[PDB]
Amino acid sequence: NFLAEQYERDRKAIINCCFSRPDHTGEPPNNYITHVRIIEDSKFPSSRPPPDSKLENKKKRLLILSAKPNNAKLIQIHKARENSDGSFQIGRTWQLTELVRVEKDLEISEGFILTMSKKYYWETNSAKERTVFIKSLITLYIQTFEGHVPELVNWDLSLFYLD
Amino acid sequence: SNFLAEQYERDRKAIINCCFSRPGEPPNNYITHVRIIEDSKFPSSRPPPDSKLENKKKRLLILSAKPNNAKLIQIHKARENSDGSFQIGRTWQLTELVRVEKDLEISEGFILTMSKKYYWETNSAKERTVFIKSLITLYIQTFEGHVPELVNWDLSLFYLD
Repeated sequence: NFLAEQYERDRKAIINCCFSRPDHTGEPPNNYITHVRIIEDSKFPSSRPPPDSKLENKKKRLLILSAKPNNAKLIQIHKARENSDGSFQIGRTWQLTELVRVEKDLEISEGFILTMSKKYYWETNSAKERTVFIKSLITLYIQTFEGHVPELVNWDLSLFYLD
Repeated sequence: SNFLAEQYERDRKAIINCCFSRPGEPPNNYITHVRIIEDSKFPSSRPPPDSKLENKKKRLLILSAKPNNAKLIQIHKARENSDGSFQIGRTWQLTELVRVEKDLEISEGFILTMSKKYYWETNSAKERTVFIKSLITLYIQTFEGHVPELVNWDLSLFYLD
C-alpha cells in the first residue's frame, strides 16, 4: 500500500503540472482521468526487451489519460516523466481514437503493448498494475462509443465479474 | 450468415412490436437480443451432452433501457409463441448481474449470475461472441466516468478491425 500513497502523490503533481491551469498558448487544460507508472526501454521500445538489457536503457515514465474540457468523449493518451526538480512534463500525446490494439505479454507479467500507428512496448511495475491500467484504458475506450456499437471491438475475454 | 442477419431483423421487429411499443408507463427502448436454448432439467449448469431433446426450450434474451434513462438497463427472457407472437417471461435489472462466464469447452454456452445462475446456449459460437460483447459493453457504458475497481475480467487482448 506504498503503491496507493505513491499513486495519490503522482496524481496531485500531474494535475498540478498539466491539467489545472491554462497552459503557456493560453489554452485551457484537459481533465485528468488516471495514470500509471511505466518503464520504457529506449533500445527496445516496440517489442519485448532482451533479458539482458542494460539498466541504462530503462527509463521511468508515466502514461496518463485525459479528456477535452468540452468533450468528455474526446480522450487523449499522454506519455510523461517526472524531472529531477519534481516537476512533471508531457512528452507525447495521442488521441485515443488512434488506439487499435492492446495486448498483454504472455511471457512477462508486467509487459504490454499498445498499438497506434506503431507499436509501443512498456512494462508496469507489477502484474497487478498492468491489470488495472489496461482495464482502465479499455473500459474508457468502450465508454467513448456512442451507444450500442460492439461490432467494431474484438477481445479474448471469457470471464467478467464484480468483486 | 445472411440467414442470420435476416432472422435477426425479423426477430427484432417482432420483439419491438410485441413488447417495446405499447405502454403501465411508456415502454422501454429495445437495444438488442439473442436467441438462446434453455435446458429445463439443467438451467444453472452445463447440460450433459446427452440431455434429451425434450429438455431443450427455445427462448430469447433481450436488453432494453428505460425511456428516461439510457443508462438504466434491463434484461428480459422471452419466448416466441406458436402463433408467432412474442412474450416476456422474466426480467432482471442489469445492476443485478454479477458474473458473466463463457463455457470454456462448449463454444455456444455461457452463464450469467444474478442471484441464481443461468446457463444458456446460443445457436453458434459467433452469436455468443456477439451477445456477450453487447452485454458487457453496455454494462460498462452504464457507468458515468471512470469505472470502479470492483469490476474484474480475464481479458488479455483487445483490438479493432
